[PDB]
Amino acid sequence: YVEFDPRDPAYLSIADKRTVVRFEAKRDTVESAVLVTDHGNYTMKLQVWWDFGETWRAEMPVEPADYYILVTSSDGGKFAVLNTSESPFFHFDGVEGFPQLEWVSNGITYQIFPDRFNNGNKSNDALALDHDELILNQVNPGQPILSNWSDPITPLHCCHQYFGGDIKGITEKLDYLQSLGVTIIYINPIFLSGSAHGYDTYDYYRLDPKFGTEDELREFLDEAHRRGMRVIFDFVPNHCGIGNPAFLDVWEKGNESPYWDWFFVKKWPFKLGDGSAYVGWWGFGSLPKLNTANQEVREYLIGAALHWIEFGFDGIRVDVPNEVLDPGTFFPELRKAVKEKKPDAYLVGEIWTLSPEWVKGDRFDSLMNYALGRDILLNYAKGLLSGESAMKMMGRYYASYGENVVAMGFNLVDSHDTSRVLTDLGGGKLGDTPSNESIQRLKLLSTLLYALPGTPVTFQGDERGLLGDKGHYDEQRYPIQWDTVNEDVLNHYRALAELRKRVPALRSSAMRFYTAKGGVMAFFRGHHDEVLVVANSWKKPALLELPEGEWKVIWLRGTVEVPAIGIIILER
Ligand SMILES: [Ca+2]
Repeated sequence: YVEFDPRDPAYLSIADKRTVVRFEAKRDTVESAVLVTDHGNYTMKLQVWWDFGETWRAEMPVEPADYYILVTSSDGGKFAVLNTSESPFFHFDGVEGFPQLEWVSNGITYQIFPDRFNNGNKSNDALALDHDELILNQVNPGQPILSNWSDPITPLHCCHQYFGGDIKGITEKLDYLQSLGVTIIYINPIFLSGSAHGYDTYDYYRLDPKFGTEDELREFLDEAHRRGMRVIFDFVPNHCGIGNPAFLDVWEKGNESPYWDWFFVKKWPFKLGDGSAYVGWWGFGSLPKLNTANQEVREYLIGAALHWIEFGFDGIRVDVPNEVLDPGTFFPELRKAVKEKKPDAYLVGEIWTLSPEWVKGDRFDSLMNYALGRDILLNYAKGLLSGESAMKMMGRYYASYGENVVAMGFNLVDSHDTSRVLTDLGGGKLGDTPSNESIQRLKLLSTLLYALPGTPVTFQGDERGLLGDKGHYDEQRYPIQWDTVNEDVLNHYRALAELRKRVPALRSSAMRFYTAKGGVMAFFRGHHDEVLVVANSWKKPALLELPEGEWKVIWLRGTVEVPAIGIIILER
């Protein structure tokens, strides 16, 4: 049994100016393998493994080549991996189909929830209540809440309670972000919307006055650019809000409205907000579902994305892509339109699962990798998953995604829709004092992020040592208090950021597995196995034997004592 497919990025991909060839086998059934090519031969070694399977990799420069793999079995076997019979050798085109974005591999990412980050312009706080959803909603009407920066949390905290945060607030904090090394910024929705989060877009072409004018945003984009930063904006194509004029046209016109084809109206006439009268997102009358399968709707939304790419944004983030109708004709056209206007653009989709079909080269450049950071890395840092189970989950991740996809992965652990990682690690609830144990796990989880291929993503204020339970009215979205700091956690993230810049092996795409003893999780980093990352998730110090050679600690010989809830990075 051997699996191999050059058409799929998981087995053949171009990363770090090299051609990465990988095949799948059964666990503990291969002793050696050699990637034999046209005048050239390279040894293959296993890089990841899981429950029932392994993956061996080899690298070679980007060059047209014919090749086959010679696998030596465990029980003294010898097989040749060929295809067909009239053409046994494989053929690599040498061409680049799925390029790896270098500016995503080397950058640090910071996620900004604008209304809760920094209020740099108090004049626009009142501009939130006119078009707020609770005012327009004929069913379930309400009254939004305007409050100060340090006010207590209310049931409307997730949306319809506004604290002020605007675009001029992040502009004034660019000096703070590059102190953290931040090179990429992911901004939440900012278009005309009736919520605090902004996922009920009214006009995809107009900035919302809650966060600022177009000139304040132009000043934000330009000031971030000259500091060498890129900004990704949030795109919500699947559904809009009840204040969207195209939806209001359907509201009092019905079949008279030309925009009737854009929606799925069940009953007409209807009162705004009735989930039973039109299809919404999860049946919610607040978020009427857009007919993305319609050609008029598709080009309008693609036209809005190109407008804001043309405006200055360097990439797009797509809300709920798995709910967009006809994904085989929407995202291929979305990607084709955005890659023409800016071939250096970053396309990241919100898929919370390990799904390679979204990163095959025709839709997204990367997924919001919850399947890596939250799914398996957060659980490990909690002291609950062993090293064996953790690595076995990582083995599935890294064997299913092309190495070029992994090298530009949007590697986040929490966001605006989850509790803060310091709370997940047992640090407490908002208002409490974080236990020093949970900070030992927060440094462990952060160092795991900043050592893997891709870009590490940090939610706003996680570098400040904050708490927040999603179950208590979305405490993760409490505004940042800029007069309080956990200077230890702040300088911790600063030291990780420069470490990632000092050591080019952490930014590379090549990572190889070592072993895993109980709580110990060890893996190599770099193309020549220069760096070894050893971690320990349990409360007791473990004993580990090192790979061959002498190692320089950056974050020795023989066997070592990896500390409890500790993470060490070594080099040769
Ligand atoms: Ca404001």
